[PDB]
Amino acid sequence: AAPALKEIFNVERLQHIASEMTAVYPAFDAKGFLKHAKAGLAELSVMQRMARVSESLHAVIPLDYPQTLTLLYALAPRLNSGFVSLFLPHYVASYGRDDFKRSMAALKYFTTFGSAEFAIRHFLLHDFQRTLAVMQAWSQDDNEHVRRLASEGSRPRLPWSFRLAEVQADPELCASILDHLKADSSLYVRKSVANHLNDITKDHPEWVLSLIEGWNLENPHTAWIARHALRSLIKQGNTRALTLMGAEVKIHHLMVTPAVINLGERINLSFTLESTAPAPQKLVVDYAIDYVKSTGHGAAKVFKLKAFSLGAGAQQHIRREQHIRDMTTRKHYPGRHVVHVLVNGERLGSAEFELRA
DNA sequence: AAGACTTGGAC
DNA sequence: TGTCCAGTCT
Repeated sequence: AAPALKEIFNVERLQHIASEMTAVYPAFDAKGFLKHAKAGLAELSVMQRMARVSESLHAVIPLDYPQTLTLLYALAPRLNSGFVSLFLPHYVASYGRDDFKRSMAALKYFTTFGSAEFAIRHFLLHDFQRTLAVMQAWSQDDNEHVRRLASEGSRPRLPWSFRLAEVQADPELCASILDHLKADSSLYVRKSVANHLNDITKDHPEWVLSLIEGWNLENPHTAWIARHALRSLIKQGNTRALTLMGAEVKIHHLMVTPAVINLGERINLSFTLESTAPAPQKLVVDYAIDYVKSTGHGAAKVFKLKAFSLGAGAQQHIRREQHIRDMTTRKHYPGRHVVHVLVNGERLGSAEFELRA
């Protein structure tokens, strides 16, 4: 069992920060800084501690914003950890809102030592159009860290940050940023593009599908981004997504018994596949349940049935029992559960069962 | 496999 | 308010 993550900002590390700060700034009020930062340290969460380091430095350094930035630039390469150095972008977000230009410059430099993904989002919150333009430039920088910030900082649903409602509502705003990055060599950037697109599929699935259906997947970097961008839709058995990742059959007697169950009971899916081809076919056969979720909407999950060869004009009966019970990773909600049968990524039929209260 | 499991924050 | 994140494990 690992130590809680707030212990990254423990007193040892505060002392490390004050030591390095004194090396960069001999007149540094190290004692005042440690006193400020330790007050109530125990009851502070990990992100509260990152902020405290920034506030404690600001409270004891008697220099102005540019002069402090000079010391902070020298401090950055001396910190052990990229996580620890989140307080440097945080410092910009706290104290750089009167000097936009210098702040952008400072974020662009600080992000290479850790990440300005959290700090840029305050600027996107309260100064969106100006900040978005900076990022569009950052998406064409030579530094993969800067390019990555362009993608990561503007995500609709960044973990450990508030959602960007403006971005979440309109995927056209950040579209050109992602377009400039859709063939990036950097794995670090490519993850960010994909995770950003994944976020978009939570609210504009059809928009993402069309974008990627316009892409040249001959390019391996682009292909990588597409697979991981579409990963949620894939797991839902989205037909268009499955086509993007890569059958002469008919189906008989598709059914789900019983038609109504209580939680804890079993269902049984069955059908017969028949080939209409003159030669054997490699088939991948899956099914998806539109599970009823908290909202009362459906969210589809795909299970594997069978991957096999069906001879010319042949038949294969398929049967699967599933135990419908609440588990650690899935809670069930009552209502109508549609069940689709997929053959080679195409929906071939649907049945349903009802799960009651 | 499909599910258990991993930080802890947002919703 | 269980799920997700972004995978590792069986």
